[PDB]
Amino acid sequence: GDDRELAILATAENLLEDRPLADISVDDLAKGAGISRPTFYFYFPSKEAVLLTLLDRVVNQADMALQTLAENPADTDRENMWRTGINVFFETFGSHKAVTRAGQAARATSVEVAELWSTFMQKWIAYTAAVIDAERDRGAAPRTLPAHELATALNLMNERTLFASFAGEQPSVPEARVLDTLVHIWVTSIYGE
Amino acid sequence: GDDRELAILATAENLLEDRPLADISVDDLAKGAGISRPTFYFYFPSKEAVLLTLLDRVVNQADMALQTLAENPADTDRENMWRTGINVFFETFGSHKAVTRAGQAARATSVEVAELWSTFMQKWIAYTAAVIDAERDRGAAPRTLPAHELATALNLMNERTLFASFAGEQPSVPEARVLDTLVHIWVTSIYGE
Ligand SMILES: CCCS(=O)(=O)NCc1nc(-c2ccc(C(=O)NCCC(F)(F)F)cc2)cs1
Ligand SMILES: CCCS(=O)(=O)NCc1nc(-c2ccc(C(=O)NCCC(F)(F)F)cc2)cs1
Repeated sequence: GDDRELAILATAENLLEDRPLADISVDDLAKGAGISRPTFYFYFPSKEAVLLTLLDRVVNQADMALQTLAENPADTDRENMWRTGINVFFETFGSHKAVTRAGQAARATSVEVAELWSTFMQKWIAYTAAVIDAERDRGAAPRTLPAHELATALNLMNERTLFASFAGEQPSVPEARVLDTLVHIWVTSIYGE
Repeated sequence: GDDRELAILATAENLLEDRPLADISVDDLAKGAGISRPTFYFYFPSKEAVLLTLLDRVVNQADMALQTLAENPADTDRENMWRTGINVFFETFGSHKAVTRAGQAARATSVEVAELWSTFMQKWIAYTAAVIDAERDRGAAPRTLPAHELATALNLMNERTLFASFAGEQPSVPEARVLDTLVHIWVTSIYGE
């Protein structure tokens, strides 16, 4: 049953909204998805493998949504251009808060996680740099910092700032404030200087 | 022996440069500091308590160094003003890389850690805001974003960007590049828009 893989995926996501990975059992997910402990293993080698797939979909979904924006350029000013771009991440991981949070914590313990995050971060930082450059090229943005070291810092900022907000960490920018907050700093620092 | 408290502090710091907390034993630290396992407990309730004190000194040392800068205003332009300020953190946690790294990882598992970090972050974000405001007041910086939400994002950026660098995480800005990278984004985003 593929239908059964999905039910394990929905169950985990659900159970993570109320408790941490270390507090969810394989039995929880099985019972949850309506199958036995040993049938669970037919789909996944572990619970961590379940978190992994979940993060992968979310990440892949943000990525796929960013491609779409790239291919259909929104007809607007530069400020909004950037805002639409940041919003893929605000919306995408904002609708998957429990997965975001657990997926970030797993980086500390799990190599596939740390490496999945790390690949996409490289990928989105590389895309940020190309756009910054293409902007410097048309004479819209000045040549200040290395475009790649700039992309890097901006992406890491957003990582940490979006996620602290979703968690309501303290301190954090309020979730209703974060988007405008992040866009102001991208835009001033790219066109300024 | 206070001399013995110190030797436990130096030992832990040393052993963290080559391995993680989960790979250091109380015996390691005792033997290391030249005393028995049961004498160790006379100074600290655990190894985590040892990490805690270490982080506390480093954090307190960054804080104390930032006060000093505040009280003796450096006679320079605004760019350098900010650079000197960011550098307290670049220098301070840059000279204590093993403590930084372990201290950040402990946030996930330990409440006193998460709360120590959280207090100072509030404190330094509040100081960033006062200075931004005092600058908006003298007509040097325009009224754009809420000064506090700006400080917040900038501080979280630096957190994540300094620490990824010290770790040589990937991606990261090169340690020789991070300072200028962080100062450009603070300055453009404060005086810009
Ligand atoms: C065709 C023009 C529109 S466009 O291509 O979408 N231009 C705006 C762009 N925005 C980005 C962008 C925007 C935001 C982020 C971002 O928040 N990175 C952090 C990822 C995470 F927060 F950690 F998940 C990364 C890249 C790249 S290009
Ligand atoms: C008297 C004028 C000189 S001044 O007071 O030092 N002005 C410059 C300032 N710089 C700051 C400042 C600079 C940097 C940081 C910072 O990097 N925060 C992150 C802390 C950590 F990276 F996570 F550790 C926080 C605050 C506050 S005020």
